[PDB]
Amino acid sequence: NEDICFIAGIGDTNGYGWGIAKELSKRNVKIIFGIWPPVYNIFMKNYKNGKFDNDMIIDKDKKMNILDMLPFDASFDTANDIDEETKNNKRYNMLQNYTIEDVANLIHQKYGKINMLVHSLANAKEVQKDLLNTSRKGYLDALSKSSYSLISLCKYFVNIMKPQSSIISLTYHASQKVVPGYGGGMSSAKAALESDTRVLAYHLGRNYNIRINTISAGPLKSRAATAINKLTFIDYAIEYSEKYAPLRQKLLSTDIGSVASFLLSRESRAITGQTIYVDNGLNIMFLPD
Amino acid sequence: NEDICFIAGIGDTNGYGWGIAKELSKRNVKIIFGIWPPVYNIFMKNYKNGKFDNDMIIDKDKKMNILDMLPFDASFDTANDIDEETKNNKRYNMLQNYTIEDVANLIHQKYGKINMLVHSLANAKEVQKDLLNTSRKGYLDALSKSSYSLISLCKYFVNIMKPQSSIISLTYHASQKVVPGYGGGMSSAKAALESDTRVLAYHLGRNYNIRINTISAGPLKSRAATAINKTFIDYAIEYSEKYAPLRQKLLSTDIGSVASFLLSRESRAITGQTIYVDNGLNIMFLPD
Amino acid sequence: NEDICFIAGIGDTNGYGWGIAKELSKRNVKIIFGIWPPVYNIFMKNYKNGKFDNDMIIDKDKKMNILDMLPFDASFDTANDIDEETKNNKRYNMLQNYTIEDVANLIHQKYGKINMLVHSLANAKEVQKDLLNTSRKGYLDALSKSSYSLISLCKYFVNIMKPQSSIISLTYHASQKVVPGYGGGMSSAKAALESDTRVLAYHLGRNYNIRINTISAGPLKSRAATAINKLTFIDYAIEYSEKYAPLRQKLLSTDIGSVASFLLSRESRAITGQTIYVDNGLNIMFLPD
Amino acid sequence: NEDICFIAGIGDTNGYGWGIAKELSKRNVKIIFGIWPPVYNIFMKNYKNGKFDNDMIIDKDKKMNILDMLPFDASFDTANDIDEETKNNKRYNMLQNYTIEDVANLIHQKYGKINMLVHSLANAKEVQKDLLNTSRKGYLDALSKSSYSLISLCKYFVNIMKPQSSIISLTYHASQKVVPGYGGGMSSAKAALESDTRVLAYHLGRNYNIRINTISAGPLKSRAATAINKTFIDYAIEYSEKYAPLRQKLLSTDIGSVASFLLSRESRAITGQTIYVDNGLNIMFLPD
Ligand SMILES: NC(=O)c1ccc[n+]([C@@H]2O[C@H](COP(=O)([O-])OP(=O)(O)OC[C@H]3O[C@@H](n4cnc5c(N)ncnc54)[C@H](O)[C@@H]3O)[C@@H](O)[C@H]2O)c1
Ligand SMILES: NC(=O)c1ccc[n+]([C@@H]2O[C@H](COP(=O)([O-])OP(=O)(O)OC[C@H]3O[C@@H](n4cnc5c(N)ncnc54)[C@H](O)[C@@H]3O)[C@@H](O)[C@H]2O)c1
Ligand SMILES: NC(=O)c1ccc[n+]([C@@H]2O[C@H](COP(=O)([O-])OP(=O)(O)OC[C@H]3O[C@@H](n4cnc5c(N)ncnc54)[C@H](O)[C@@H]3O)[C@@H](O)[C@H]2O)c1
Ligand SMILES: NC(=O)c1ccc[n+]([C@@H]2O[C@H](COP(=O)([O-])OP(=O)(O)OC[C@H]3O[C@@H](n4cnc5c(N)ncnc54)[C@H](O)[C@@H]3O)[C@@H](O)[C@H]2O)c1
Ligand SMILES: Oc1cc(CCl)ccc1Oc1ccc(Cl)cc1Cl
Ligand SMILES: Oc1cc(CCl)ccc1Oc1ccc(Cl)cc1Cl
Ligand SMILES: Oc1cc(CCl)ccc1Oc1ccc(Cl)cc1Cl
Ligand SMILES: Oc1cc(CCl)ccc1Oc1ccc(Cl)cc1Cl
Repeated sequence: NEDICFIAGIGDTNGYGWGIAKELSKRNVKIIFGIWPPVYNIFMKNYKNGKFDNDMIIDKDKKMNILDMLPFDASFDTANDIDEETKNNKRYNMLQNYTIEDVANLIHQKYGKINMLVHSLANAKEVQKDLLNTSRKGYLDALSKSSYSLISLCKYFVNIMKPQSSIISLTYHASQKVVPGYGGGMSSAKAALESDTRVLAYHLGRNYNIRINTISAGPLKSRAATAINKLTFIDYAIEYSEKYAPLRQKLLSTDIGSVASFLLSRESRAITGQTIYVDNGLNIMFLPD
Repeated sequence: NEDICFIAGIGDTNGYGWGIAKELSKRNVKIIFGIWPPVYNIFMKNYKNGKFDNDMIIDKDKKMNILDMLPFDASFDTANDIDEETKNNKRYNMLQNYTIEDVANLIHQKYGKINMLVHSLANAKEVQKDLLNTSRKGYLDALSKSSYSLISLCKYFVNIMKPQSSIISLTYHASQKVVPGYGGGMSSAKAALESDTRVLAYHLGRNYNIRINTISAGPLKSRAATAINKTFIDYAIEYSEKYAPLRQKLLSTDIGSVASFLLSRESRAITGQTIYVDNGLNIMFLPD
Repeated sequence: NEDICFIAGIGDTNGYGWGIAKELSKRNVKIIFGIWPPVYNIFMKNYKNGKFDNDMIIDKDKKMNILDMLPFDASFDTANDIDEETKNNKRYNMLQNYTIEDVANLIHQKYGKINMLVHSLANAKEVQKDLLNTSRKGYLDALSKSSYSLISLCKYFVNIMKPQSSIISLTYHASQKVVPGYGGGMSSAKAALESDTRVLAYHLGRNYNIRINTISAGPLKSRAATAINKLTFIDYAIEYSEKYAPLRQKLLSTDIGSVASFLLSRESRAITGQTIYVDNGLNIMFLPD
Repeated sequence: NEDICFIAGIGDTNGYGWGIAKELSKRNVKIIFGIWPPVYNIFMKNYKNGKFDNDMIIDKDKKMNILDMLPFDASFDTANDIDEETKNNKRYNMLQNYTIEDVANLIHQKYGKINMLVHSLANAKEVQKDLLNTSRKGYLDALSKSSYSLISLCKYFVNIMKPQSSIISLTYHASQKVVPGYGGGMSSAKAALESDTRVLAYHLGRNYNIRINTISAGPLKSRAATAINKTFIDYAIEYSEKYAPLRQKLLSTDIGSVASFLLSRESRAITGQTIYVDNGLNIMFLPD
């Protein structure tokens, strides 16, 4: 009764955020979507015109229930951080309460305390460039949006969460092993996110009795994954994974969703600070056959 | 759905095996216990006498359903492998079909194909000596009983398992970081088990679509734990409860619920992994 | 003959930069110091007034030879990055050619190509705050100065280095395991630096035949280490290390120096992308005695 | 300074043992070879006949100085441990004092205390089977000969070593990541060796101030390498030279110079570590 989850980073039904929502919905968790303002209106219109109705089907006797859909920009910690230009930008100007602190405030006012938090977002202006050719601005952009955003979400949401709550994010193995193509400091940001997950596990665990983990997911053809193409990257990764992983089956977003759902529930009470691989075991291989 | 799990390594209700059994029971999984022969009759006697009745309560509605309880010795792959001294032992002489292969055949003959396998056992005759003073015989005993036994279990059990079945074992972080009193080559055996888990994941995944993972548990005051010296387990528990990120008592069923998840279809995309279930203790460097 | 090493991050004789210089000097490597402008003048005056003469003694029949001492600020990639305020700041206004590109240009013009590069610097405005209380600005500051600086040094110095050159930086185990007190996103920056070391190893190795590694050093009572005190941290770490490390001896900066010197020489030709622990084995322990 | 190193595991000049010997020789370290008895006489014969003369050249001025060459079997801890079948073997019958303890005593009696120890040997009778089809006897053989042998070497050699001495062994990344043809429990043995290296580092560091590390080498076309199947070693080398960050031929002396550094006082603050000497291949995820 009243498991409520905020999922930060959903833009359509093709990413891991949607897979996580669907699996949580199956367990009767109420879902709140945090949607980045550049794609918020297109998301809502698609939703309203029933474009997602097929994608919301679960048991065939069961359909996803979404409690709310909120504009959310993980770039901004508080209203005071929003630069005048963004505030007046065409896509932002008609939206309110979209900073990290404001969304936490909003959620709490509307629904009270929550017990489940999902960071399912990343961004990097220079993802198309190799690390060596990444500018300082681009690298800091990657760390700001992909890594720091997790820390800030935690700082503001822990006030609206019950003890024994659970927090997950999503990472990629390029943090630990070299993946050519994963540029722009994205590798660096995932390494930071994985290390920050431990440090946060310590603070949140001791001061709040809240857990935090990260899922290192295998390749999924999401909207963001396609934007790694330069001049494709995700097709190569998928093909390589389906060919060489211990488990040669197609990796689904709901495969990640059911792990997320376990880590968010009380069943994972003794697990915290961990990077959990959900990648058909690809990470354990050294040399291909 | 008619799931069956063989749990190898139950001697009483104070260890991880029991906790795993309880949590699986919540999911209506049928449970079969593999019990080490030296403690088989005492176990059956305590069970008959009702000593375990309270430990078997799953909640208001439910009692643990235990399908069967069989003698099982991981020292022996097949009937041919038992020596005369064991053949002649008081405790073994009155039992049979307790080698790894015999138990696979016996389960398959009685109940058919299973789909869940749990390795929750270890042994090391020189556990109380430090690695440097461990003999070759002692070291190889630790590896034989604590590591090779997992390979052999897999080798014989795959024949009686369904596709998409799942397997787990238990390990300890002494494989990766030094724990002074974890002697007798137990640290070595755990290191080998964690690596074996990967290699097996490759073979079982490609050839049978079967998953295997290992749970690295924090300290639990079980029978075997009380055998280690610095008492060791009392120190480990106090340290964990003082310094772990989550300052709560680690329960066998905390491991049980993770095991149950790893053994279900929910974790279909996870294989070859060491999953830490230790209140986050493994992430700490410097005690604060 | 003409092994030349640029050591970026030396402010006095109490840190690892000095230890590395001393060990390299023992192998007749010519040393160039890159000195942060806020402490450059005080460094030079101390040096001139012979305050370091004791510290430069090697064999007792041998004294360190320093080829040059250059103002260096790893915050700035090129002259064009320097903000008007810094340029006119009291401590910067009389200094020139101190950006990463300008120092590379300068070194090359003056001495030709070099074959050894040391990143021995870190910085974080909010090191005194726990990760959870670190602001976005502070976290980005830590990543900018401690992590990105390595990438930029590489990008500009690879043009002035010979094939088969070697590059090292210094890291700390807080990247992998939680160390309370190592705040301000310093942990996050070290995690990034260690992951960037791999990615760079790949690019530099393939395109230039240049190696790069990082040394994860144990605790040393350097000037920066003392600035971690809040309201001390380094005294605790030293005491803990001397008590519980497999090797219970005092960790010296020249202990790190002799490893650095090995990794910079041709003897380590087949080692790249690695994090090498020089910490009396402390990292291998789980529970104290 | 009068340094002496025992190198256990030299059979010819094509392996890592020889490379380590050569590089140490550059530093004027006196070298003692431990040679597996089945290949001892053939080795001595090739040496006498000058087959190794060119491989022994250190440069313009220097030839490798080899202090002694002794039969050494890591299967056996003491004289008591040899079975009748080995006692009776053609190759062994004409040799003696080749158990681990006997060799420590023999070296100490002839040359005094040493300060450097190299473990450069492995064996696994079922290397050509995959882990899942490896027998208990085969698995334990791999662990006995490839892992326990390091512990035993340390146990017997510490008595004859100086304080601040240093010890190294060789491992392979198959302990950490799956390499399909690395069978017979060799992956398990390497996992145990890397963990054992840590535990030993604790014991030897606190008790004797002695260091121990392990070098994880990339592929070298040695005698033993040619025993593995997918040829395996030909594939590994081609893959490494194509995908490693450094695209250069890995030489035994590339491992040698790192070994020499780890065995010197230069690395006094390094212990219990796995050091990768593989042209950076281990850092790659996806072949590009
Ligand atoms: N797709 C893969 O193959 C893959 C593999 C490993 C990890 N991941 C991780 O999973 C997570 C989700 O990625 P995805 O693959 O589902 O792609 P996706 O496009 O479905 O998810 C990215 C979402 O984040 C949102 N977003 C971007 N910047 C934001 C900001 N500042 N504030 C709020 N929202 C913002 C975007 O609108 C987008 O909807 C990412 O962290 C990614 O690194 C993905
Ligand atoms: N207890 C802890 O603190 C702890 C921490 C980490 C990991 N573990 C692991 O969890 C597993 C379960 O142990 P536990 O802690 O529940 O103690 P336990 O005594 O409850 O379980 C060990 C069981 O293994 C059985 N066994 C021993 N030798 C056997 C053989 N040759 N064949 C068959 N069975 C044999 C014993 O009868 C015993 O019941 C072990 O593998 C242990 O390494 C335990
Ligand atoms: N001291 C330790 O215990 C310890 C342990 C592990 C790692 N390290 C690492 O070793 C490295 C050196 O630290 P240290 O301990 O020798 O302290 P230190 O003060 O001797 O070294 C830091 C130096 O970097 C310089 N610096 C700071 N910002 C700079 C910039 N933007 N451009 C150029 N130079 C700048 C400072 O002037 C200072 O001299 C750091 O990377 C640190 O993280 C230190
Ligand atoms: N060759 C490679 O590609 C490679 C890669 C990584 C690690 N390694 C490791 O390097 C080490 C050296 O092997 P190598 O590659 O030089 O091959 P090698 O054949 O040159 O060395 C192995 C030696 O071990 C000896 N040996 C075998 N059983 C023995 C016993 N019971 N007692 C004493 N000696 C015994 C053999 O006589 C042989 O000379 C091995 O431990 C191996 O695991 C090799
Ligand atoms: O992390 C990712 C890892 C993979 C490996 Cl298959 C594919 C997509 C990913 O997600 C992103 C990658 C880059 C950027 Cl800029 C944003 C995002 Cl959400
Ligand atoms: O693996 C273990 C780790 C700990 C750390 Cl708390 C405690 C108990 C353990 O289990 C055993 C330990 C030694 C032996 Cl001989 C058998 C077993 Cl079942
Ligand atoms: O990295 C470090 C690790 C330790 C652990 Cl003993 C001590 C000092 C360190 O160096 C710094 C720490 C913080 C900041 Cl702001 C700058 C620097 Cl140079
Ligand atoms: O460890 C090894 C790893 C590789 C990967 Cl290139 C090649 C050779 C190796 O050495 C052995 C391998 C198997 C056996 Cl039975 C003995 C030895 Cl000495």
